[PDB]
Amino acid sequence: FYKREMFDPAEKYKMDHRRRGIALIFNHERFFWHLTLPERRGTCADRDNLTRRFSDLGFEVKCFNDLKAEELLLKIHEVSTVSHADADCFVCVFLSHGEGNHIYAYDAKIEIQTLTGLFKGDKCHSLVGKPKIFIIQAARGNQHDVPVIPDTNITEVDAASVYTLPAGADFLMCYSVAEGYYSHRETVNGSWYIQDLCEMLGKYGSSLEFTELLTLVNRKVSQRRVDFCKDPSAIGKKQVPCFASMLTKKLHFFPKS
Amino acid sequence: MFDPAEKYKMDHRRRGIALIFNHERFFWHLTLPERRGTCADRDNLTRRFSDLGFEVKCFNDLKAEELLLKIHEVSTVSHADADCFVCVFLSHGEGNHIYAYDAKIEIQTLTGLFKGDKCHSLVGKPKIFIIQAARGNQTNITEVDAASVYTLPAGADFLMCYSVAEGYYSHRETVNGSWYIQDLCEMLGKYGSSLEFTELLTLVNRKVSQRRVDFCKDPSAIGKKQVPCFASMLTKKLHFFPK
Ligand SMILES: Cc1ncc2cc(N)c(=O)n(C)c2n1
Repeated sequence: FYKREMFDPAEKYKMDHRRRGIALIFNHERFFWHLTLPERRGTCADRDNLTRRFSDLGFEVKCFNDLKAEELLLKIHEVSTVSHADADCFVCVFLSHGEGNHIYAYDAKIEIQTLTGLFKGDKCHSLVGKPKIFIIQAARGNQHDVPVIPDTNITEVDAASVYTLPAGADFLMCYSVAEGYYSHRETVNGSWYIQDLCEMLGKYGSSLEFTELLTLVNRKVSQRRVDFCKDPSAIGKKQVPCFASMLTKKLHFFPKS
Repeated sequence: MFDPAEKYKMDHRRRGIALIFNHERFFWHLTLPERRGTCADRDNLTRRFSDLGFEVKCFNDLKAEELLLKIHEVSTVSHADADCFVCVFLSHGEGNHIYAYDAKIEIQTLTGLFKGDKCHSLVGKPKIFIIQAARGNQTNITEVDAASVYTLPAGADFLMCYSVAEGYYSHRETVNGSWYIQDLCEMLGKYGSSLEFTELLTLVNRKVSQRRVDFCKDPSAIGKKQVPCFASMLTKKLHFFPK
């Protein structure tokens, strides 16, 4: 008895390599004054929450805080050019503000496609046919601060701004919010999306197919309301996340043997 | 209590409506090439969706005004006794637009009609758009079109399914139909009544992405790979078990 090469409706990505793989986290809390972007209080909670959840899933987690665009590009290029032959997959998280096709580093915008492009095909051969998962918590920073240089739990509400695009074969692009909706971040507890993502990872990450888990996150986040007492006008500003999948098989994070 | 395996309730009187807008020819002023093979797609889709219990309504080569009128009429009837709604576009496209016979239409205008406040009877129900649309170029022949349509999501409980993502190429056989539609329909026929729908779509991703582009009859087409994608804002598991 063996499996002939017949089309299998339940085929899974092989997750039995020596290592789960690397999870990069790019955490941005502050920005160069010329960008006129507001601070992102609560993002450190997001970063720490994600670090614990992904590490429990077997990932080697590397966090970088407030990198300049050049440092960011350099660092992610370094990861893309080493061998991932002994890894199951790759995860990259961006926690920042964004606009259109761009995510902000500390000092400048970076095009998402340039970031994901580094892991396409034979640019990164050892990840070909392996899941490449980008998680993006990035929206429009409320620009009611000045173009000059400069502990209550507040919920900040940001309009969706980042195009929720896919990235190539075996890429999964996960977005905190879709166009027409609003992203929420609590200044102490962190972002709604990341909080809910992390809760689901801890509870179900080790058995549930990952896109099914993401769907749970869609439901959880979309069901959140702000206590209407708090101002100003977050009433009716619903958040619905989304994911764009070009995965070709089922993705599980069963505990590694 | 929060249920990790919660399914959309698919036990209504009717599965729901599946609209298909099929575009084979375009007004001369648009200077767009014909889409031979698209009628095979239409028939294939009609069969698979009707087998799933859908009430299928097909429309060929509608002008933009007629198309808008039809989709608005559908958005304004009651879906209270329906499980869900499906809308398929077979045409050329560009950016946020799909072409009708005589003009472009914004996808957001199309999907917006079925959003909560516009179509109260579809609230909390799956709204699935399937889009076979790419850039029209300037015996079974394979036509190859560059991806052109932005692969965007559409709101709560919408699922947006695209034949091709940016940087890849969409293929259509003049007799057999589009690669994407063929593979989707094959999966619908084999697994549509049991498999969770996004899981089925993932199979389609695999099938289409595995079609070889090494040895084309047209040497122009070599290396022009096709990978589809889907953008999900579904909030529950979607099945089409027999009603
Ligand atoms: C890749 C890309 N370039 C430009 C745009 C411009 C847009 N308006 C858009 O919605 N999307 C998704 C885009 N996506």
